[PDB]
Amino acid sequence: EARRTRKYLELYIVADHTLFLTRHRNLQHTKQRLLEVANYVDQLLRTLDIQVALTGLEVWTERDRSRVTQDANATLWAFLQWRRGLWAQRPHDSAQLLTGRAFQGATVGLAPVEGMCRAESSGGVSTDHSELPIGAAATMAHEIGHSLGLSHDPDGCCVEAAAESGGCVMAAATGHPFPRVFSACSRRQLRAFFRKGGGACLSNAP
Ligand SMILES: *[C@@H]1O[C@H](CO)[C@@H](O[C@@H]2O[C@H](CO)[C@@H](O)[C@H](O)[C@H]2NC(C)=O)[C@H](O)[C@H]1NC(C)=O
Ligand SMILES: [Ca+2]
Ligand SMILES: [Cl-]
Ligand SMILES: [Cl-]
Ligand SMILES: [Zn+2]
Repeated sequence: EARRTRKYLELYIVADHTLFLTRHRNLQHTKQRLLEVANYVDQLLRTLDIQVALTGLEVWTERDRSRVTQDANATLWAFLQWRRGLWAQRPHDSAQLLTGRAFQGATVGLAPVEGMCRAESSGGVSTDHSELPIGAAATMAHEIGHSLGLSHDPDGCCVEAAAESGGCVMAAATGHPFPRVFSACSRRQLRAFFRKGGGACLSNAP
């Protein structure tokens, strides 16, 4: 056999003010939640041969630094414009906002398609919708997938996980049991993405 070259996603994760309020204004426990969610994101992405490197953690304890509203899309781009300033001081590949608020329209997470590594769109927003950390992580990993140009899984894609096991990450539907692996279809799409020049910033080992 042969060894595949690993990829690394330098991740910066942010907890908005509402999530902080939800965690009873406990800074330590809010940070712990972000770390646990990142941990599950790492587990999921590893099935794509991508390892997570947590660049930074940030909790908006007194005020949101970017406007977070019921509008997932508005919230996303407001966060992405804020991410630019942050990137200059603390470089990272992708910034992810975890919010305690719910979005209008049944939306649970959102990110720009194929924006991985781009200064203007390499990030995403996810709601911490489940008591379980893996819930938000699955949502965040799904959006990172979209960021990497991955589409939702077609008809018979995802054989490496059944219903009770949570299925695959790029499934069109979300809910418990949550997914822990990306389908083979997703893995092929990712290798094509890299080969074609996408996600150039995931090459350096932190
Ligand atoms: C999500 O929100 C952004 C920002 O409001 C939308 O982007 C704007 O799109 C319009 C029309 O395409 C342009 O005139 C603006 O210049 C864009 N603003 C930018 C680039 O920041 C985007 O279309 C929205 N996505 C939706 C609702 O699907
Ligand atoms: Ca990098
Ligand atoms: Cl290839
Ligand atoms: Cl080629
Ligand atoms: Zn999707």
